[PDB]
Amino acid sequence: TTQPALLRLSDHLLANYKKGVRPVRDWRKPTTVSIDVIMYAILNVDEKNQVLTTYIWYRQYWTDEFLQWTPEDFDNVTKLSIPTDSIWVPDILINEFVDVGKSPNIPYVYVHHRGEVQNYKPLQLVTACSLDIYNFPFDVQNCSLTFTSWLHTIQDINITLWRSPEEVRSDKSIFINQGEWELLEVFPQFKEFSIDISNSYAEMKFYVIIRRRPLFYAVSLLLPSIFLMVVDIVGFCLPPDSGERVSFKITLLLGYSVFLIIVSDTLPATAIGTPLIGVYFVVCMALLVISLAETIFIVRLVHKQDLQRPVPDWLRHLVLDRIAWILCLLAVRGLLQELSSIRHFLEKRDEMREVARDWLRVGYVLDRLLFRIYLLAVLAYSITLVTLWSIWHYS
Amino acid sequence: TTQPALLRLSDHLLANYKKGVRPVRDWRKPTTVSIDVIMYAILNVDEKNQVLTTYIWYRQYWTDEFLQWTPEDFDNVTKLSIPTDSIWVPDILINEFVDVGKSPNIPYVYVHHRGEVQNYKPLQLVTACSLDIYNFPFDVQNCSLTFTSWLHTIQDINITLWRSPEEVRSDKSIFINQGEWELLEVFPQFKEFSIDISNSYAEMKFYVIIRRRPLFYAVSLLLPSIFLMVVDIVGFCLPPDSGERVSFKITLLLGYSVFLIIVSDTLPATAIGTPLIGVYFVVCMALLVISLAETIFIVRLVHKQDLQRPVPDWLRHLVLDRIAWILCLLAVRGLLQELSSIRHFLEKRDEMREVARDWLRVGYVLDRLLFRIYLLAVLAYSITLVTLWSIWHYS
Amino acid sequence: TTQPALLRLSDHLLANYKKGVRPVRDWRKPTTVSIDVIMYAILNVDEKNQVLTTYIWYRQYWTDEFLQWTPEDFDNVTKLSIPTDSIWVPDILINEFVDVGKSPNIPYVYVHHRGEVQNYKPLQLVTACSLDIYNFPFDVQNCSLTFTSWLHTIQDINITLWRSPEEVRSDKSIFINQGEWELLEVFPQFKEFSIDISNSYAEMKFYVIIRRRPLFYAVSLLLPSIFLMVVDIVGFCLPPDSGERVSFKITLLLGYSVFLIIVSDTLPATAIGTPLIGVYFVVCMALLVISLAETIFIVRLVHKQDLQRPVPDWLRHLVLDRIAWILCLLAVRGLLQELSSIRHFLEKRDEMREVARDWLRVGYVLDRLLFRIYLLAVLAYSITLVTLWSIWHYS
Amino acid sequence: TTQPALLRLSDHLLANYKKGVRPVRDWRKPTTVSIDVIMYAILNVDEKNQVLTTYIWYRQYWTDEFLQWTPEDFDNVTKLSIPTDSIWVPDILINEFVDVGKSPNIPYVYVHHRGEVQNYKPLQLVTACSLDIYNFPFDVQNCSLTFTSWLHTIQDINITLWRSPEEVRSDKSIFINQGEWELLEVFPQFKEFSIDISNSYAEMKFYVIIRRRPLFYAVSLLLPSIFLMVVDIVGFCLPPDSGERVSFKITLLLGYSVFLIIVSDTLPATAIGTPLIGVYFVVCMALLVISLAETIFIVRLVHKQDLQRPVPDWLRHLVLDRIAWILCLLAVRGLLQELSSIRHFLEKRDEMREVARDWLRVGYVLDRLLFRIYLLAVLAYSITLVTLWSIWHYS
Amino acid sequence: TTQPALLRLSDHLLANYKKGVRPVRDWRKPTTVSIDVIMYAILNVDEKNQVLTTYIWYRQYWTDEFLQWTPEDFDNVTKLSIPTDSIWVPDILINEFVDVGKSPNIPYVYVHHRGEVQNYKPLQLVTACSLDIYNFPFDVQNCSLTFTSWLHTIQDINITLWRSPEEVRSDKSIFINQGEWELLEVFPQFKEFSIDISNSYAEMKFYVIIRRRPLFYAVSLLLPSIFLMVVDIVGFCLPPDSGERVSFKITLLLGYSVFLIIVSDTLPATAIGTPLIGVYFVVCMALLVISLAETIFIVRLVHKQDLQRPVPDWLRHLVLDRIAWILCLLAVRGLLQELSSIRHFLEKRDEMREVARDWLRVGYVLDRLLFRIYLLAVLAYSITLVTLWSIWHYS
Ligand SMILES: *[C@@H]1O[C@H](CO)[C@@H](O)[C@H](O)[C@H]1NC(C)=O
Ligand SMILES: *[C@@H]1O[C@H](CO)[C@@H](O)[C@H](O)[C@H]1NC(C)=O
Ligand SMILES: *[C@@H]1O[C@H](CO)[C@@H](O)[C@H](O)[C@H]1NC(C)=O
Ligand SMILES: *[C@@H]1O[C@H](CO)[C@@H](O)[C@H](O)[C@H]1NC(C)=O
Ligand SMILES: *[C@@H]1O[C@H](CO)[C@@H](O)[C@H](O)[C@H]1NC(C)=O
Repeated sequence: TTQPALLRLSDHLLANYKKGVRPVRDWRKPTTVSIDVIMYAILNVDEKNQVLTTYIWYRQYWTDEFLQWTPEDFDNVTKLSIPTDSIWVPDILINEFVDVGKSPNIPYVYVHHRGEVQNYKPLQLVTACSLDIYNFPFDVQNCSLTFTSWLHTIQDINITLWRSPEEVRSDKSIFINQGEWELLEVFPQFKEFSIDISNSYAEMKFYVIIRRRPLFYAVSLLLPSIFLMVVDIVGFCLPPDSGERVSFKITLLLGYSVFLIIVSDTLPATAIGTPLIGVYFVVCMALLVISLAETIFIVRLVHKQDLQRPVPDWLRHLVLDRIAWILCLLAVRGLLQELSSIRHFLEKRDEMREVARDWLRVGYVLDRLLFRIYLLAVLAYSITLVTLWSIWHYS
Repeated sequence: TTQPALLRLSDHLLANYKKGVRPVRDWRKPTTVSIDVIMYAILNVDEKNQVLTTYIWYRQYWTDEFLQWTPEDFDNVTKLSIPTDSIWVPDILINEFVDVGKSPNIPYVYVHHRGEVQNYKPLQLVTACSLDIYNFPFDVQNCSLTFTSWLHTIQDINITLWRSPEEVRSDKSIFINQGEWELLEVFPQFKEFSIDISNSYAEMKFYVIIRRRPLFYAVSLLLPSIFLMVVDIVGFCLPPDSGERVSFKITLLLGYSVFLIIVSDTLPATAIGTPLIGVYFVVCMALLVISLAETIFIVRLVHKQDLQRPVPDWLRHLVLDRIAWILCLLAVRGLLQELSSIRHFLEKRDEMREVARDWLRVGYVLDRLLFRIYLLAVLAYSITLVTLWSIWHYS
Repeated sequence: TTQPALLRLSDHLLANYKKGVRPVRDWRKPTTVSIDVIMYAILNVDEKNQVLTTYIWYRQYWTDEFLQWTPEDFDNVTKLSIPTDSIWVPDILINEFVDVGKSPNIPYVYVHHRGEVQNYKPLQLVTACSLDIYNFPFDVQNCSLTFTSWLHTIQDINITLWRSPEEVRSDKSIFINQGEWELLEVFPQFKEFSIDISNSYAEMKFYVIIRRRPLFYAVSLLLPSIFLMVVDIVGFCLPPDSGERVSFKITLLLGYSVFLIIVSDTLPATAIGTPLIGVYFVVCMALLVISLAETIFIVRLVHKQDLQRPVPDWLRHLVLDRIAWILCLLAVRGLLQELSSIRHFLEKRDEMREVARDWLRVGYVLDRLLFRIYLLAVLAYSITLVTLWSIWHYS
Repeated sequence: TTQPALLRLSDHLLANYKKGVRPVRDWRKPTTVSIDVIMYAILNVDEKNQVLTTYIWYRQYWTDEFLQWTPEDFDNVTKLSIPTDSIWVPDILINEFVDVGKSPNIPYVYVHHRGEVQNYKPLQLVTACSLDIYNFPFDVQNCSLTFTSWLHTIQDINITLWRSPEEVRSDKSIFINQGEWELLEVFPQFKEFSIDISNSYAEMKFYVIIRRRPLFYAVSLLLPSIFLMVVDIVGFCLPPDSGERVSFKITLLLGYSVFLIIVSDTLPATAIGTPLIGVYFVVCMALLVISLAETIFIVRLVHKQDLQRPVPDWLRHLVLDRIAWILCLLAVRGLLQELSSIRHFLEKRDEMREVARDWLRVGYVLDRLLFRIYLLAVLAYSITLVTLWSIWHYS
Repeated sequence: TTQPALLRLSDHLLANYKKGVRPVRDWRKPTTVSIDVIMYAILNVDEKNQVLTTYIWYRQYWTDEFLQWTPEDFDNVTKLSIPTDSIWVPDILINEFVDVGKSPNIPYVYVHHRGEVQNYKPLQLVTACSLDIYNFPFDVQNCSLTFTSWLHTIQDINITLWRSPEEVRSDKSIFINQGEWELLEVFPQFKEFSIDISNSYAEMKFYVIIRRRPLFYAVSLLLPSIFLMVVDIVGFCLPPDSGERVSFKITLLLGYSVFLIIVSDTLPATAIGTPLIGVYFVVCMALLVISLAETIFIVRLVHKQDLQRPVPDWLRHLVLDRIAWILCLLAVRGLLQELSSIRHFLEKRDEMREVARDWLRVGYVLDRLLFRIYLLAVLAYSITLVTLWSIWHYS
């Protein structure tokens, strides 16, 4: 006729059409829907709430048996666009959502002459998947997205795949590499789900496996620790009898304590998780306690409290074994008694000074030996940590 | 006829159908709705606002007397799917909500040939239930969800249970165990509610009882306290006459004060609640005050202010009772007077030195005794705390 | 007829019915709406924004002159349920709202045979009312909720009360007592409001008077202050010539300064408000300044700078009035000159030592007197504060 | 007729009425809309985002040429209420909005017999206006709200004023005075806006001028500064040779540095703004640096390093000009040589003591002079600041 | 006819009009849409989320072949306004959005007699574009906005430009210059996009290039660093044997450490980014470590531990090369032996004092030399930094 073809085709197709009925001529034949998903970015990964926010492009197609026409008529039209609200649409959802998707509405769909109906839409998904932070900097996380019909059983709707699963898992075409997380793979799988023995449903589960870039957090956590390790080393270099060594040690301990306290609230959030970063912190913690205890012991040994002479049993071997063995390095009577009083006073003063000499020397030797032992221990621990990092990196 | 069965059945059912009228042939017969709920996860538990955010799967069914047909006709169809907006739907809500549920819309329901109508939907519930944190790490919380019709009375709508209450309370089939909270049970109950003496309503109350995992918070709260207890012990080991003991004690007190101040804002929020964690903090608080007072007293006794000799009454028993009892461990006259001047000066200097000797020894003995007493007290308190934790754990 | 009664009654009532017209046969007769409100909980009280978030159950009724029928017909039906969107509904709002209510939609209302139309709905109200925190822990707050028609004047719609105002103000049936705030009363009042001399409106103002529970904040604010008051007392007990007293005082002052700085941002928010808690803080502030000034003065008096002897005018009464009055407590010539040199040197050394004696004793006496005065002042201030708290509590 | 008048009038008016067409008989005549706005409260002023959140009551009117009727008919009805969605409504918006208004929908409007159509609605406006904080405590801010038609040009719609601009700017009838900001005026203006040379539009710009109450922030910023100024004064009162003066000064500097650091993030947010509060802080900053430098210089001059005698050139005038000028205030030979050894030793010791005497006295005099100079400088600065505050206050 | 023209024109145009069909007489001819965008403000730039929030004014036009009429009829009307929902509207979106735009709805569009249809609307865009902070204060950022049809291919819809691209990039007519960011340019480009080899699409990409104002952050980051550099200088001026130098250095180090820790969380957020501000911080970090090490070494050399005399090999050149070379600056026997005892004691005391003399002088000379070297190094570093800033500024 003289009417435009795209008008009369739509008039013929949409005439006496019911959108509330499943478009099958036989009710015993299920409606097959084929879907696929392409990842766009990882918006957010919240560990304290275990919430994954992501952006996907999702397209699906199915067959409508009431939307067929002869191509020879209506001016050779193979396909056209039809409003979404005027046709039947399956209710495909995800079981893992926790927030309603704030996605825009697409008001048009393709309709072909064979009954093929296709739908494209973006989806902002806020789902909940379990997150493990046992190795927090180097964690690899899998999350599940389960597409299924919320109401219809497997006797009415199953879900298939638009493309082969081999090429779906290795698309990575439009993913945003810049960010905190890096996508590894998206593995699809089909399953039959049934809580009851009564009804059965068909589900398509996508396992999204992603990895976290550790470049920033590793250095941001390791730099101040080794930095104050060096500061502690120059604190050891100090003399023990100055008296400010204890204040220096407690000031450094306060600084690192407040640093770790205000750091440990940000990254750690999982109740069941226990990262080895805490083990590293506890080891450093203990090394600082040993340092403080050694400093206190040396200060107590060096300090003067009118103490007695060094007891010989240790002394006859201690000074000997730290050189070339381990560390290579009438009026006259009254006048005489009167002057003897001052002589005795100065003699006992000199004896006290000599005792202080010997105790100070012993304390210095012990401080040197303990400093050497601590330095060797720190070097060994640093070597172990760096070789563990290397054996991770080489893989 | 030649028309498809699923089309003509829907046309016959939805013809001259009013969705604004209760579907009963007799107005004196109430409409019975049977509901059930399955828990999916505990999204959030806010104590400062007393807000519970949870995710449930809720399904209900009822009977429609205007949606019946003969199975022999319309090609043997026992049941079909009908749009939700084209039929009457009861207004079942929860009295405890504080935020509108951001749940998606399910546009289809099942309709059977006997008038059976079923509805499935997910619900994100943000309700308000009282929370008690008297024993915060080991708290067990019950919350109430009251499903009822907001307008219709018991003469029109009651609520029943789809399944037996015995199997409802022990489902736990799809609950997410990973998280902060662990679900214990969901007990259902039916009640008649009436504020006025005028109208009566039927309500279904679900008591959700859940438990909190204490593994993280307990250690995160107990570790720094005992850690600085050890640091305080090495502070006690110090000599009292060094002069830096008071600075060390006040620095440790400042550190633990700022730590507790910046910790006590996060977890404690309830105005009426008073956890025993505060009691533990106050006991440690007092133990630190006793420690500081003992240190100040020892410093005051040890310090030199040109004080007099130790008064004998205490001295004749104090030094004796701390060994093997408790702690086992002319020109000539002018010259003579001139030299006697220096002799007297040095004699009084030696007397001052001896007095300082004796006072220092007394202070050292007292410091040792108080250190022993403090150590025994700390060990006893630690034993009591650990045995209380054990008697909780064994239950 | 054979048609079901609930169907034909609705068909007769809703036939040729216009929902956009006020349902009055005479346009000169205003439509009377009777409303009432029941409080459920106090969700939030924000002082920095002066925002009150609350939850109410609100029900209203009016008369529709186009919804009447004979009870004898339609099978003895006195009342039924009708969709809300198919009938005229007045636009009753609150003038004080600042956020749109996120309340669910109730799609049904009661309709009686006399034209009685009733509506029930919950309302989450986010309004703005002035808050005064002059006595912040013990504040009693009134807020206003003004229900009125936004467009219709008093010639069309007034608002009445469903129940007597005597029983409305003392309902408190479903209020949640657990929380931060406690409800006292809800007083209703009717008023005529008119900005212009042109149009007049009818308004129903509910004054909600509530009270705040002070059990938590009072102790949480008073505990650390008195705690460090005790710590300051043990700091006073210290000797003045030790040299670490000034460091102790400034460390305590820094601790309380940082504590008050990080506390004063949370609770105080009102610009015009000035709580007496700030007055208490300022008084403690000044007492600490007096303490520091006394410590500095005593240290300056005690310290040795090769100063001269104590000037007699004060000394002849100062030491006397602090005991039993207030505080009860040739070769020979060369040799002689040579030895006289040492004699003079030791004599002047002894004179310096005696001067240091006397100045130290004077400083100790002054320190004791000032410590007694400070202790009496603190005890008096504590007595005044506790008796003020008691005279508030007894009321 | 016997039909109710309010029903038949609405039936006659709404019959064959098109709401999608501008209601003019001649297309060349523009439609005039008269609007006005009344301010209710200032909800929020965000400086870091430059966002103004406010609440207004907005009413407008226009003329509809298809809604006229004879008053003599339909029972003397001059005006009625009509649903908003059934009539044409102009699209008047604000160009400055950044967030969609969360305002409720008013479903009724007045219609008069002359075609007068009136509309009332509340509006929660979240707009963006430039904020200047050059004088942050005493800033007066103007913001612009531009009402205009988003699509229609000036050939179709202009905007006029309901009332005279003289009485609009001085309404202030329902404004909430309690809060942070105080409203000064609302000045209206009419303008023609055109980006292109093609189309022209009519706009109504309201300039809202408001003022900020400075009572809280001024005292909250000035109190701790002067407080620690007093504490610094008592620090100056200390002796210079005690050795704890440097620690006191650095502790006070650390306290004020951390205070200013944790304060400067809250109020200052504008990148281009530079308040004079920063100038005050920098001046105090420098005064503290001068204080620390003076303390270090005095400590260096006073300290003992076995230094030599005070060089006479300064000494002969320095001590003189600070009193009453500025500051008013054989065997015998062996024995003789042997004793001469001790005599020389004690003589050189006495010489060192005398040199220390003189250097200590010089340091004390210099410290007193610098303390006087610093006190005079602080008093002058305080006088200047208080007289600047007074000359602002008197205006 | 006597009917109003604007009514009958709309009746003729909207009669039997289908809004669900593409308005083309021939299905082989694509529909061309011409769009343009004008920037209004940069609302937000979030680096941790890489989110750009902006406000644009967007207008588009196309041709409708079913909306044509003869101008001679309907009273000379060239154009009119038509509701948006009654006509076909293309689905043009942006691929980069992450949040649904909260923009208001414009319910009217222009329709001309030639089929020209125009649409104007504001858009609040929340998109995701990569942000690089390698030079954070002086960063220039490009972001992409890709307008395309979400469903229709290039065989149905392409996108053109309303204006020439030369004048689009340099509009900057209504942009808000006040703020954090400054707009540089908006470059448009047309592209054909196709993931598959199957379908092709037309896209219009706008590259928005903007710049950040560095005036605030630069000074706010450089001021405290140089400030405490000056404080460190006055710390160097101190004597080394006082004993409080180490405490001063560690207090300053603690202050700058806590400052940098609480600053480094705000601005730095990108994982892959590494600003040179961190390099500046690390250089200052190292300079402070060198300062502390020098102070510790000088303190260790100066301190007295009853050490021996200065070993001559260094001493014979060290003191010489730092002046005018680099730094210009019977009874008798018993009595004799008795007195010889005191003579020997005082001789050895004098020898110890002389040794302490020499070691103190050597330490003072070394401290002066290291202070000079450190001052020269700091001056050189400051010169390098200021000349780098100058060579950036001149460009
Ligand atoms: C739906 O598809 C699955 C595999 O994709 C298949 O196993 C199942 O049999 C299909 N459903 C029916 C009813 O055949
Ligand atoms: C509704 O059910 C309850 C128990 O589920 C029952 O007690 C009540 O009688 C029922 N309602 C009516 C009107 O019978
Ligand atoms: C509406 O009610 C008030 C009191 O509730 C009454 O004073 C007023 O007269 C009533 N309105 C009319 C038009 O009578
Ligand atoms: C609209 O009003 C303005 C002043 O309010 C006037 O200048 C303008 O001419 C009016 N529009 C027309 C088309 O006359
Ligand atoms: C759409 O426009 C582009 C350039 O704007 C042009 O290259 C393309 O050919 C056009 N589409 C068709 C179908 O011609």
